[PDB]
Amino acid sequence: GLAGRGVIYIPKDCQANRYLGTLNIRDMISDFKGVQYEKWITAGLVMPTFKIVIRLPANAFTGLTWVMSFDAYNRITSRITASADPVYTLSVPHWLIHHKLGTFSCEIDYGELCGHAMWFKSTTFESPRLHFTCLTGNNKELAADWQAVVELYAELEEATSFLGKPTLVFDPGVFNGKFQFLTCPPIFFDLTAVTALRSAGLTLGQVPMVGTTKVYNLNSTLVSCVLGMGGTVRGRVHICAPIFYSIVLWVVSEWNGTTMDWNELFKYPGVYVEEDGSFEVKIRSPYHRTPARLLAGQSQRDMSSLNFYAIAGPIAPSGETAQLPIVVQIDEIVRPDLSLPSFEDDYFVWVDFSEFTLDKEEIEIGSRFFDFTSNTCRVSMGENPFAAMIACHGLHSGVLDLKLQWSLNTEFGKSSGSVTITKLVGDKAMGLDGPSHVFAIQKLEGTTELLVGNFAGANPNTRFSLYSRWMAIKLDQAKSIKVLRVLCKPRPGFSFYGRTSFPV
Amino acid sequence: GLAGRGVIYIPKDCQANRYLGTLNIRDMISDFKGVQYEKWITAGLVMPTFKIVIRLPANAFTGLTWVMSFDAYNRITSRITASADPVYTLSVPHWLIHHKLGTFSCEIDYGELCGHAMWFKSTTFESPRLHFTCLTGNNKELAADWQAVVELYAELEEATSFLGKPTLVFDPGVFNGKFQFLTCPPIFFDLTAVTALRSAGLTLGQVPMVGTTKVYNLNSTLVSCVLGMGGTVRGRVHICAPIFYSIVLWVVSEWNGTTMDWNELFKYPGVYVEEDGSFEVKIRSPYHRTPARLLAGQSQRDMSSLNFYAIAGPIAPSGETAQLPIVVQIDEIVRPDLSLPSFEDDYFVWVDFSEFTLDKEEIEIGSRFFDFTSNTCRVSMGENPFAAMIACHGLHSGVLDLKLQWSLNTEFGKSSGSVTITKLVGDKAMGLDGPSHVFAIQKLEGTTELLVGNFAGANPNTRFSLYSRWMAIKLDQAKSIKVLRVLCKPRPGFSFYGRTSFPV
Amino acid sequence: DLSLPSFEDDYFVWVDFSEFTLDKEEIEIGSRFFDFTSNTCRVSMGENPFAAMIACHGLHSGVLDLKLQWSLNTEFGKSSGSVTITKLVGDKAMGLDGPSHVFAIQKLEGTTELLVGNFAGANPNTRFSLYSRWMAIKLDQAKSIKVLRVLCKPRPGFSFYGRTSFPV
Repeated sequence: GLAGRGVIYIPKDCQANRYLGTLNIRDMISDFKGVQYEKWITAGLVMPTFKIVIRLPANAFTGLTWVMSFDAYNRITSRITASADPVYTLSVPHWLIHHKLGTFSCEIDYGELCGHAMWFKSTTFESPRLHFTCLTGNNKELAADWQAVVELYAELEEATSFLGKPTLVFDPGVFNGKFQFLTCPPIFFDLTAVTALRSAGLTLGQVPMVGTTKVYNLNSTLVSCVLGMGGTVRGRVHICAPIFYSIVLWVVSEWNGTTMDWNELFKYPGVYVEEDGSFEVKIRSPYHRTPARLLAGQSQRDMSSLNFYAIAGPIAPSGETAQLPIVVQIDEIVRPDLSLPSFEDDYFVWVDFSEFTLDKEEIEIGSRFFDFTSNTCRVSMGENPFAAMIACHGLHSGVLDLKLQWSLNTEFGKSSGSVTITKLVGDKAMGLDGPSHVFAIQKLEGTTELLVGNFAGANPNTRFSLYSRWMAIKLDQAKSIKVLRVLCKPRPGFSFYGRTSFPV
Repeated sequence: GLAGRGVIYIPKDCQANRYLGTLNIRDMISDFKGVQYEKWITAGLVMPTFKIVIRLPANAFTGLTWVMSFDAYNRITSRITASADPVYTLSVPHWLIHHKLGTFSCEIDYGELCGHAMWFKSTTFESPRLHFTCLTGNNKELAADWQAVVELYAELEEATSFLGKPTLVFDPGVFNGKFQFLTCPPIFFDLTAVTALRSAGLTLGQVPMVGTTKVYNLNSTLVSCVLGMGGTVRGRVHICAPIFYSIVLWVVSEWNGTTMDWNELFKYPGVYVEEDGSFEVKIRSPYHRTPARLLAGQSQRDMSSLNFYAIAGPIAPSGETAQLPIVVQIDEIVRPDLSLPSFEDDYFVWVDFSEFTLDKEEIEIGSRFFDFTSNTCRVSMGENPFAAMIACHGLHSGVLDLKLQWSLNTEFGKSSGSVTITKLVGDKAMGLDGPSHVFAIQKLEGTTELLVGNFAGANPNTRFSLYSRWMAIKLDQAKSIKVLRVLCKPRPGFSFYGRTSFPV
Repeated sequence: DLSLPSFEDDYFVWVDFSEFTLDKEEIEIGSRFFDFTSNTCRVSMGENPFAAMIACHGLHSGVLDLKLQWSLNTEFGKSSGSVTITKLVGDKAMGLDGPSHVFAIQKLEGTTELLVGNFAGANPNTRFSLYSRWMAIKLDQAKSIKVLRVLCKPRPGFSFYGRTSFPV
């Protein structure tokens, strides 16, 4: 039944990118309080399937399109409260809300989209939010300020387990070609132009940016798992303007620039788009595939692109001035021609330690896979899809096999000491002794396993304190080491929960 | 499920007649608030079946017995908060709570015991209460103050109708001989006495008193519907003392005094009582029946009584000092020898008006059957079982046939004017005109019907304002009237809801 | 979930006449159910659903049973005269004589039927002139009456035609 509610205020002038507000999902249920809220207190833990309903007067004369963004791990909130770049709002699970369609509804399986069960008395990891932003603005301001109502419907029952089912399990050789929640920021057409071109890059492994901020997300991370891709792009086009705006588009794929000859343009295999609908366009390339990521100094336009040509319009009655926005969603690469996977089932670099200033150095790892920092030596972190996947999920869990390699800074004959791997259960202070391991420095390499997890079952992508196994690397002659490299190779079944994003 | 809760506080010295507290049933549910409370808000109206549970550490060493009294219409609250005489606490539906039995439970069909459905937002008539009082005290104080927990369990669902099913329907010729909630105040035996007698009167139509206060109740009212009764009294006896107290009773019926000869006493048909249990004793009388009520200067002992003779004990270890209490419950008269009904299916006196001081007099009746007052004339109200039944229920509804009779104060030849019966729907100010009726004073009598009820379906036994038909008697030559008598005769199906009591 | 009906199948108040200024008073009813006016006495009209229904339809037709009740203004022993119910077919001038009826004032009550209708079949809610039965109440000692009350009870099948409204 109705479990919780909230209100979004809409400014009489709702421009593209306006932050409209954030609702806190747990507060919606607890402020309402709530037949469902009271069932929750008894259950303790709930893994709801929500129906979210946004009540909203339908109107075809505004052109307004909003985005509801499900931010279960509070990753974009900080960055959108002034203004919400679409790159942020579309980097987490989200839904387009078209004003022409009025009242909106969708399902959120909290087991999938989030991954951990909700505790009645307090937030466990971070507090789950719904963000409401404006993707395409109104063509002219409306008569007055107004509001929309957000409602949560659910039948809460006691959760049997803490963890959901994993959204993703790590596998280098597996990127199907199907996507979810891959929405391109809006493309705009001026009505003061008789024709026009808008390119969308198809180099989908590229990490999106907002100014100097990189926004890592699961989709670009997935694509990066492959060297390149060919095939047909299946997607949907939304025309986000008032009924009295209209346009006709020729949508086609081109390689390295665009032709300047209108007649050549129409000898290509494209499709016409007059209205909201799906489309399929073949990725066009001399190699039949476009590369997954760019090299130094190449552009996305240098490769295969999805080109939107306005061949008639846009038109509108006078005196409208608003641009006509097109929102593109990419659903999958059908009939895919994939390259080799970019990585094999092999080790990859986690971290290099170098330039040691003290002979005694102790690197605490504990039960986490994360970015190191040191005041006493130089840390160089690895960048690879696995690390990105860690960053683009709320929770993860698994086992990493480690290979340690090191070279000497001093003469081999003078060398002494060891790379020691301390393995405990608990912490340095009260822990139990596991398979700790002393590698004489002359071995020049060593191996160990690392449990990434804890008694609860999964790690957040932050610092946390939960009883688990505990690991540390101890150097006693660190100045004799030119470099200590740590490689890892996830054991099968390394699991990720709740897709999200990670701005840096 | 658990719907509401509350706490009663017990003093280390809990003496007979201590008032322990009152819980407000609706507050218990709303303060808890409550999966059931929230279901209630949606239903609007509920007609619950409650399971009441009193949690209570069982103990055989105290002698403590409490009474929970269900006072849905707030009739005894005022009178028990200083001291709670058992006459008040047992005059409404109630339950004995024996300390030796520990945790206590019972069902309350709110449809029967109360009669009207509960409105989520506010009290409709009066606010339903549970009173907790001590019936028999502890033999010696306990070690410390303590508490008991009261719990309401219910599965609230929306009520289809406002009114329950009627507890009682008026019928002069119908008193079965079965009782509910007929509990006699505790009888006490001193342990400083080798034998003893305690009489319980069997003149059950007599109205119980607390000081100068009459406590009208349904049971005595029922018995008054008959001229007398013979047969066998079936009941239960509770011995309300610690396991280390014990007694043996000879229980027998006697007429007009008691025999002084122990040998004669045991030639009577009595029963022995050694412990908690049921009993059957024949009502002994020269006429085989004892009268339902007393005449002037008669005494309850002059008739048939139920006598409790302590023939062995009570005994207790030294140095106990408490008396041993016996609580008697009367369940029915089995194999009943009833007298004629005291009333036939006929009219009875509602009210006499006399001694008018003004020629213009207007008596407003409206839609109620109630006690009149006047500053301008003498009101003499009738006392009969019907009036008592009105007083001993929370709600009632039905139709009364009225006969009006009057005699002249002036000479007949000089007489003028009328007894006018105004009949409206609504009120004097905005009402519609019904079967109003002008009786020329010389008619000397007249008849009319009166609806006792309203749009909601029933009347409380208080002043209330609910749209209904409206009646008034209008005199224009009142000084010419020596007496205006109004008789009434309830039409079949006159209904009463929720048995209760009425102290005056 | 309905309440009781507000009215039962019973009489209700049509009109009270009171405060008579002349001993000779004659109230013409004819064949209509309507609001009375008098220059010589006080008219108090009843308000009930039946009267509203009469007002909220274009035409109506039926039969009303009447109960007349009255109380005296003078001393009973001095009373004389009558409440007379004149019943004609036609009009006062050329009519035929029906069940006219003389109630000695001392009876203090009387009954009669009234046809609400006419040869055409129904009455408008206005004044009209259509041949029908004709009724009048005749007082000869009206100053001796404190109040004359007229109750009516429609016989089954009292009919209304054409729903409408009535602003006042």
